[PDB]
Amino acid sequence: TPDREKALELAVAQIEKSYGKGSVMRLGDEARQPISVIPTGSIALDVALGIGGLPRGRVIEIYGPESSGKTTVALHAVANAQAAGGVAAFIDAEHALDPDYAKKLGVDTDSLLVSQPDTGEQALEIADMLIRSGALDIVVIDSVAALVPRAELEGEHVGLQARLMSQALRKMTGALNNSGTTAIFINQLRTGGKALKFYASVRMDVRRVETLKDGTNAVGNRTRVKVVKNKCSPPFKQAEFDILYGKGISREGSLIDMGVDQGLIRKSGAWFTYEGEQLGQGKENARNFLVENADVADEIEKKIKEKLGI
Ligand code: NA
Ligand code: NA
Repeated sequence: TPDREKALELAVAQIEKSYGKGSVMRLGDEARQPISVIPTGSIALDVALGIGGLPRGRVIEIYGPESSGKTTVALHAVANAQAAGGVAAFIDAEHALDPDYAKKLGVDTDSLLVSQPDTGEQALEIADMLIRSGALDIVVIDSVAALVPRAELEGEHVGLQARLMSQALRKMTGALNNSGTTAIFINQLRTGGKALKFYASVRMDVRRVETLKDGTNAVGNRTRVKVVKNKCSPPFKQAEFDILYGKGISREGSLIDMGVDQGLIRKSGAWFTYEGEQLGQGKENARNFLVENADVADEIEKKIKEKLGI
């Protein structure tokens, strides 16, 4: 009945109006495209997110096991934020960051603000002070599990780390929306992530699928991300891409994947082709061709982005 379709639209609008856009969506809907987003380093993930990258002014959670690639994803977001003229901060309670690797994948490490805080509440308060400044495009918190309460650190009952996260996130969400700063919480499956799950606008589950071989020597991992929560665009999408040892997320490899997925790149044998021109025989050659030829990589990227959302 058309009388039903009127009441459904109405119901959706009341919901949308009462609790915000993205409060309900059809999974087949097209995404409303924001003015600016933070790209992820893989076009595949950017498409999975619907809006071409991470949202501004929101809480993001990126989680996965040890050696999943979750930190690499956050660092690519940092690099892109910086490359577009943004300021980045990294709140580090893990003490694991490798800046040489970060630099190689595109982070301006010299300009990166880093804090290594004494306690969980100090970490979040420093994040909060930085956010309220209005000067940051992105702040990354590594990691949730390491945000240990002052009382526990001073040797004084348990369950209060979750409460620490809840209160802080309540305060922080306001500051982020007002500032336009994106906050990424890295979380490791082994946490005060009960509250983060509801405050987050985007949640990404990151895993290693398989190791990429160079003859008999390892040169990276195929990486899978599922967007398990997404308030900006239909959730539950997933992407794969490559993380190459020493280099990070292969942008060019991902352009190829989505190129062929979208029919923009055709396949005649092991040869990948683009507009009757040949890219390479086998993935690595095609990948390599795109790094040597930045111009065709941008062209392919441009064409994937226009063919859908953005
Ligand atoms: Na890309
Ligand atoms: Na690292």
